[PDB]
Amino acid sequence: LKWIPRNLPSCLINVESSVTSVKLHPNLPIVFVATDHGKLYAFDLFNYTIPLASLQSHTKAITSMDVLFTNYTNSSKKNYLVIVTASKDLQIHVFKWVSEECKFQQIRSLLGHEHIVSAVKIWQKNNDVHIASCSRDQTVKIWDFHNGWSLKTFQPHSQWVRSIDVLGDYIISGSHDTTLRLTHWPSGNGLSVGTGHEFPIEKVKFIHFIEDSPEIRFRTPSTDRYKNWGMQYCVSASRDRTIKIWEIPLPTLMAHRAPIPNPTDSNFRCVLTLKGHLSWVRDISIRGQYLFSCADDKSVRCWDLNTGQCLHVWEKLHTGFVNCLDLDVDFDSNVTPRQMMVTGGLDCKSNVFM
Repeated sequence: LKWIPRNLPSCLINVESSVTSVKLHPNLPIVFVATDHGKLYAFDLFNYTIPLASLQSHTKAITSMDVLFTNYTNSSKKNYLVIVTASKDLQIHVFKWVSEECKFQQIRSLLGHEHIVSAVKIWQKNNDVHIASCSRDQTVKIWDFHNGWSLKTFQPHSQWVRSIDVLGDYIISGSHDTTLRLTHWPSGNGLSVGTGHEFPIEKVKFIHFIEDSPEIRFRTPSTDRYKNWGMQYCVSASRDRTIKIWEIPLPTLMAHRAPIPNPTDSNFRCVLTLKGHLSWVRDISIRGQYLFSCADDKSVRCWDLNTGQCLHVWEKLHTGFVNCLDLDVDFDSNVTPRQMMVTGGLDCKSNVFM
């Protein structure tokens, strides 16, 4: 099942003001947009122009949205029923999604960060038992979903934490100190600090059903079959204008417990650096065969990490900066219906690409 990532936009959805995050629903043909309004809107992406629902209750600006992504089929079916959001009012609001495609109620407001919350995520591995968030604080926080309690607070970076992406046991953070960290969620220890970005990191995504990506670069250079299948990976997007690929078992950061422990506390292990287009990279996604990305260069770009080439550019996508994109996850019977990407800009629009 190969795919099409292109055309001229076959839906353009008017939005109030600046789009901050765009996010697909797991099960239903509906997609959700967050903005500086401070509001969440809902659209059917199959049909247009569709004014399905609006959500109000944040004070200042909504900067991230999650609860849609899931780590399993059964978790999917139960998970798409909540929505979590992030804001510049220092709130993490928890919403209730209804079968009629809207949110009829806010369930919780969670308080505990002292500045701008700029990302939020549900822990899909735990069946929506916990929420992660990050902030201008310099802080990452973990919250009980069903009590609203703050349960773990990581203290890591010396500057603004911009993003948090979770993979069950592990936590990927990204920040203004030019650094990506991977922290172990149960202990609070950091396995990795990925150092070598030149400017602020805005973004992270983990790699999925495509650990066939080693074909391009083999790590360690020797005796691969011992530990090559155990490699976990992520991507960072930055104000560098560059996108990096990291495998994480070998850019583990040392704290120096002896001295230098092999290439640990050396240069980063970073697999590929994709050098492309013309402004700050706001987003980054794994398709499988390809990587997708968006940036302040008014553009959404398709990257072939086979040969490092950028195989297509959709630069007229927005007339201002592009803040976020989302791809639709392939699944049996839904193959062709999951043919979309959604994208949101500073030109106050959410756009559907087939």
